[PDB]
Amino acid sequence: SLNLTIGTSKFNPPFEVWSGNNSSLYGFDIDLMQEICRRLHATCTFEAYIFDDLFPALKNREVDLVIASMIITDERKKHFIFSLPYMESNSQYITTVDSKISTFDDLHGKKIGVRKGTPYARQVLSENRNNQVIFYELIQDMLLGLSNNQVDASLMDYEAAKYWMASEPYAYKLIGKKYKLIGKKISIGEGYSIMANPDQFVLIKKINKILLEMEADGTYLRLYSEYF
Amino acid sequence: SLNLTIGTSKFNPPFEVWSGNNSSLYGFDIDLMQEICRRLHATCTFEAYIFDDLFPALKNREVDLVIASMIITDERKKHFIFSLPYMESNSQYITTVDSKISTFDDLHGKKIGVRKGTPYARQVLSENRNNQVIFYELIQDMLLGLSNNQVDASLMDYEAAKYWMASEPYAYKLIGKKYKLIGKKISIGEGYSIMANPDQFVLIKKINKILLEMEADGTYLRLYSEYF
Amino acid sequence: SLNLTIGTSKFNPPFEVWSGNNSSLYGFDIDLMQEICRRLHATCTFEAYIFDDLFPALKNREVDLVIASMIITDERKKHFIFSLPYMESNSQYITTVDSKISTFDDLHGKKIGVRKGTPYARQVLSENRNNQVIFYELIQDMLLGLSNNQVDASLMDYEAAKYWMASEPYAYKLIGKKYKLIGKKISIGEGYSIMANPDQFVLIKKINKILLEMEADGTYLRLYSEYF
Amino acid sequence: SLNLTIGTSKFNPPFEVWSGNNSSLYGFDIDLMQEICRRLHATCTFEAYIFDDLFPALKNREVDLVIASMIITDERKKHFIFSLPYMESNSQYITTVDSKISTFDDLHGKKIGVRKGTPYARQVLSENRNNQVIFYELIQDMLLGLSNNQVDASLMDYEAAKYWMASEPYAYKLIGKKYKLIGKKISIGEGYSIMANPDQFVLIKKINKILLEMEADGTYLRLYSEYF
Repeated sequence: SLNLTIGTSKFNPPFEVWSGNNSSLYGFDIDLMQEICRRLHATCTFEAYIFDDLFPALKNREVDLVIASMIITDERKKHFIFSLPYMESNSQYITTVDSKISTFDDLHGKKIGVRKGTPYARQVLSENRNNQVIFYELIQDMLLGLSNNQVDASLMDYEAAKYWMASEPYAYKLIGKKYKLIGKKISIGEGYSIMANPDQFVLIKKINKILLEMEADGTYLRLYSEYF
Repeated sequence: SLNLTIGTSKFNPPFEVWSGNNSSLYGFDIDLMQEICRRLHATCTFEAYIFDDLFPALKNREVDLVIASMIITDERKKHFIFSLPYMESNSQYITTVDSKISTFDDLHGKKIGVRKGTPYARQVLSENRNNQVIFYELIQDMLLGLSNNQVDASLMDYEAAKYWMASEPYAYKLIGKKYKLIGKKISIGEGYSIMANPDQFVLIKKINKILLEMEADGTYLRLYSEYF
Repeated sequence: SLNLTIGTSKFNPPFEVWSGNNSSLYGFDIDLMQEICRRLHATCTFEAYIFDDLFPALKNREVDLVIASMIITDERKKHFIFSLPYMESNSQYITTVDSKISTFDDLHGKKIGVRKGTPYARQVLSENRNNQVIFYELIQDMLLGLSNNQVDASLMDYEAAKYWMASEPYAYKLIGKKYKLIGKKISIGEGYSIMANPDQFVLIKKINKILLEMEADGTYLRLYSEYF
Repeated sequence: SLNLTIGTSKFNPPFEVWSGNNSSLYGFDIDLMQEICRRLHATCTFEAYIFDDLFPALKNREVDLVIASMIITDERKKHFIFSLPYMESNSQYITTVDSKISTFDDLHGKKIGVRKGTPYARQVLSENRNNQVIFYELIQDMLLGLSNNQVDASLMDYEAAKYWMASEPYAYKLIGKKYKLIGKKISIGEGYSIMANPDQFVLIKKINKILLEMEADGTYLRLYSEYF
């Protein structure tokens, strides 16, 4: 009588990564949601979907809530409600180290990879720098496309971009990095938040109070600092 | 060009206190607003108002924003917009230490002092315990009335009630104890927040990112712990 | 499992105030000792004495330690040992605002109130200004003595004098003030410290390490800033 | 004008590191002494010495003061005086990562390397584990001796041991570390302090006031948190 089912994406470190249904997930979103549920006195069970499928999954009540670096945007608020944001949302351009692109200005006329379902395609085109957007359903496909030079660069979450540049290869310190960031991070949307259906305002309100109490007792800061 | 005129109340410790000009304004709301403006790279100038006068003042654009333990409520959302809450909002019943009222259960058929402009008169009525609401424009007048039995008890901000519980004026250890809390704190509204007119959504969105940034680097926790 | 009984004075804000046997005592000395015992993993029990009675109390082993704005002086080192100082020690001359004494230079041939037991009687005499020391067992009386024709001024702890000049009533500007400081603060002794009997060197060394740890992690600065 | 010559060691990161003659000196001790000298209104000139050479140097008045992770002990206090300690003193056993030693019990009957001049040889023998103490004049010679299996382990300052493993080497993403710590840190002495000849008590007392002042205004904490 107090168990929640949370939908999260399958792969977008450091927010969350799914390693099979018979193994626990890990990442910042996982740990945050986990903590919020214990404060709600409710057990927590996660359900991983491909990012873009999260929207219909929530609408069909397959899950009670969704947390997957979900950026609060006006377009999404037309069908869903959000909790207080738990983190500022910024995008970041990333490309391979062997790329001639080195400045935010060199992105002109380039093909940009984007994760299907995010507001990033819109961000790229709104810049009006003659760019073409390639939609990728999985982050793995997008990074593969980048490696295969199918796209010149990719616009993804800032913390996700930083993760990759410091994670691939393992010893980039000795062998050198595979990725490099282009330009500074870009403010987009109104923060990452927990999403729900409009009629779940009672649950969202309880989660907001919990988020405020976590920011007040240091729990939020401790977790946030461990990751970022 | 970035100068902000902020309206706050004249007396409601620990949120803000206007002693005239011997130190101007001091309190949690003051420090928080100043930090926010510092990060916005804007000059901050405060204008102190009797709580009640803050609403028409903002509606008349006499100030750009208002911060004064302002609770997000559906009623106020009808004519104003709010930034992300910076603290959980809770009300608290208080009375004279030597009052026949001993527990929360004794709060029926009584006169309750309330600060005019807050959602507390509505809170008292909603609890429907045949209590009469007496409106006080100033906190000091509500406290004086409580002592002189004009009212049987008062409903105010939790942190404010705690403040009066730890000083009145100095060492209230001369027969009695002055004030005493009745019942546990009560959840009301959706948190304390910075208020503005609906058409100031751009400025509210900047402040929201600042709050998230302050929460991420420890600045928020530091200030919060300093006071509560 | 140390279990300590700490002697402190009855009244000397902002160091300690024993507001009767109601809500115990509070102040910088109280908060400091509390935190030290917590880190020492030792239970902490306070026993309030008239300042001058602390010396014989400690010597007679009535208390284990003494914290009461106790200045490290060569005189006292003859019968007691001290922990590392937790703050610099300074004295300050004070009088009523309506006093004719305007400058430090006016303090000659006057009756100077001094808290019995402190090194201040010695300081007044050392300055060789033909002043007469008038002993006061209690601080309150010393303060009253500045208005009942008992003394022309008093020499007390800087922070204490500063406290009294900055207090009375609740907003000393809309109604006024009553006490004023004469001259700049005077360096005296080698700091305020926790005092013990000579054979308690083991306990004092444990305390010194805790003080260093508090200063290293920010705990000391936070407490110090909160009061001064 | 007022000129002070300060003796410090040649190499013991993070306390101090001397890169050469026309080379600058850096480290926590360096920064702390320079700040103290500014506050004393004294010029600050460092002279680097092999650690053990500092004692005769100070005694022969070659320098006015000595700052070099110098620990306050009963033995040294008999011939020198110390300022208030600026940090807690702790030692730490360290050995090669491949060493069979892994706990305190494993240290029984081993050769322990110690920096000549420190109280570490005395500490080793006081722990009675039947160890042979090998004296090293320089930290680099000691660590080399350890790597050359001339000693089975080494006892040194805690923060230095900590440094040797967060920097050995600098291309160890997975190459692993060259050392490992044996046991937890051990409390030794009464803290790191500035040393002087017994007749220099006036200067030491001025320094003590300056340390207290640095701790009160945040200067100390700022500098400390930068290294530790």
